[PDB]
Amino acid sequence: PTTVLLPGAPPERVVDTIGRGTPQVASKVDPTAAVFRPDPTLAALGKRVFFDPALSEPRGMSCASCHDPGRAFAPTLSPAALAGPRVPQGSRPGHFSRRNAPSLLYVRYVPRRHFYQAPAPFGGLFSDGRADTLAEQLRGPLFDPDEMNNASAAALMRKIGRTGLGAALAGRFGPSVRRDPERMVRVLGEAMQAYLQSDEMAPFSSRYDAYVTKRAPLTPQEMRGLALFRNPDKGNCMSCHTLSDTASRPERSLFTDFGYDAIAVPRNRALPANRDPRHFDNGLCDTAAKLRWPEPTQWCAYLRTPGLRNVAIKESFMHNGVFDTLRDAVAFYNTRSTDPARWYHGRDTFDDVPRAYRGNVNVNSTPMNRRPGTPPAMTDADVDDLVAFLRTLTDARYVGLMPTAPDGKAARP
Ligand code: HEC
Ligand code: HEC
Ligand SMILES: [Cl-]
Ligand SMILES: [Cl-]
Repeated sequence: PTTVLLPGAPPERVVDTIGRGTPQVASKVDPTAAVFRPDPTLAALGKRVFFDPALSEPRGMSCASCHDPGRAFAPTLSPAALAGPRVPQGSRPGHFSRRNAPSLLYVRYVPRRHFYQAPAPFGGLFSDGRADTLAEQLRGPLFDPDEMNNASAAALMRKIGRTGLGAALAGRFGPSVRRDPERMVRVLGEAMQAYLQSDEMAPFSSRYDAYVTKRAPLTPQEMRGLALFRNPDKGNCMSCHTLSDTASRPERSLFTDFGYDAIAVPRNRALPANRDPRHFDNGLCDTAAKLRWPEPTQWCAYLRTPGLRNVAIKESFMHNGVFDTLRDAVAFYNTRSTDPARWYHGRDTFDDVPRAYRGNVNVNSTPMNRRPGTPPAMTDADVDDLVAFLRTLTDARYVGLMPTAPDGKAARP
């Protein structure tokens, strides 16, 4: 028995099934083994969908409204979003996403959900892995009242069917796209998958990529940061945000293994759902329960480790948008454990994890494993050097959006 976890990759041997059909596999998914066969006409249809502002209610919001091509397909936040929750605003005033949105560059390397050995979960789209594929993912934004707010697949089908996009989809997929709501959603997903898997959506054009391939050097400070990033006794970042500068092949450096961990970033008290003090976004365990994985609450507070390419142009950081500077996101790792009150709004422990799940939080990975009264693993100069290294991961098109002072905030329109 085998399963294919990335497009065109070799089938992987399945050793077991977890819950409703999540495969456990015998070997690590290798991103270099995927094969993305170009499909220019289907990818162009996906791009047409991506930029179509008729696909929201009220009209005016496209996928690009939260995934700006000018910012590595990460959000350029609206004024209300900047002034309030620091996550994307949806199609209406006063409605916002429940989480921050990531860059969609390199998203084609997010594998299907799987376990690999205890065995650990990997893959799935969204930060809680609740969509198995890009085709399934777009059901989220299309029908979420806090995002694009289409009322139903039936309503969206009727709307699209009256437009040129409807004609283009019917031309390619047949006339029933206008009469079968679930077929319409499925073929929107097929088109989108082709666009998001196209080569232009994985450019590998950063200065780090030039250092890996063309041997174009980084600065001494950037090299210090790279060494801290891979130092298990200081940054230890590479243990989750994995990289390999080998074979001059940039795709071995995606800065994530697509696994899950629980680092317990501070509560974003400006997020609407957090007005309820009993509400916590618990991440992966909600997906685990839907998939009937065993003992799903062991995964509460776990979130998918994000890749760090183009991180330095984002306007807010982490799944809840809680940090507004890259340096704060890095500094959090250094003193979360030694100085919890600085990070958790005065509390001595995590303020965005229910008491019931505080034991799920990682307190043994360096640098988050030092009790108060112990010196932190790194100095402030070390943190500065790590930021300098992360800034080398910006694709060439976008370097002007990084703050010119590295401790600052990304450029805003
Ligand atoms: C702002 C209101 C959004 C709009 C409009 C769209 N997306 Fe988005 N997207 C948004 C958020 C807040 C998130 C993360 C949510 C989570 O629970 O983690 C996403 C995520 C995606 C992803 C997954 C990326 C990954 O897991 O690495 C993809 C593939 C994606 N978004 C695509 C997508 C498309 C195709 C959209 C138009 C139909 C679309 N998004 C709109 C917020 C918003
Ligand atoms: C596994 C235990 C991790 C270690 C060690 C490090 N990171 Fe991490 N990182 C991890 C997760 C699960 C998350 C998401 C948490 C959430 O609440 O969303 C992150 C996130 C980041 C970010 C934000 C990226 C963004 O797109 O918002 C950055 C900037 C980042 N991590 C940096 C980073 C550095 C420099 C590390 C060594 C000091 C490091 N991380 C370690 C998981 C893990
Ligand atoms: Cl109908
Ligand atoms: Cl806050």
